[PDB]
Amino acid sequence: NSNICEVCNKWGRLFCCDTCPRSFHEHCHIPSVEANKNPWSCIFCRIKTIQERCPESQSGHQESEVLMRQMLPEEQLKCEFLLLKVYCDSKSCFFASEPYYNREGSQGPQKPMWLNKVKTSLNEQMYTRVEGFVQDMRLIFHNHKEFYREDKFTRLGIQVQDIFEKNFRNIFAIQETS
Ligand SMILES: [Zn+2]
Ligand SMILES: [Zn+2]
Ligand SMILES: [Zn+2]
Repeated sequence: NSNICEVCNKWGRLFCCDTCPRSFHEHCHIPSVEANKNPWSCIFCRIKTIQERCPESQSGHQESEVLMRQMLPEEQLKCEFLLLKVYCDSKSCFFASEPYYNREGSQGPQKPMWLNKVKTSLNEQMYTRVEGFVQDMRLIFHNHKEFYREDKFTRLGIQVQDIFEKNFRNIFAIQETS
């Protein structure tokens, strides 16, 4: 197995995947690495199995159909993995914890949002449809763009949103378009 966490790229107390060479800190993995379970398979492995059991699940889909899906176990897992893929980018640090807003010439957002809040919401099964999760994720970046206005720091929101959107299109097999 790898000797660094797949998500944060640091060493430490790592839990190893039994079906692939990835390793994880306990709370870097989503869901948090399960207490017992031998063997243990990570989220990358679990997502690969879904695809392997239903190869047609990779044919193209319309975003509007994906969003209205109820959060059954497989969709819950896919949103967990999408969230994890965002945390895998080091620029996610900017969006992880609860923000505050005190900048001359700007007003904070009406509905603040952050990664750890989305993480908690998934853990607590607060989303009934994929749309709930996607809306909160996109609101993280939209709030950031609006608040930072013409400061060049706005680009961090563009960057991490692009990681989110690419992975959303991959994980949920959205139909490719120009
Ligand atoms: Zn980690
Ligand atoms: Zn694995
Ligand atoms: Zn099938």
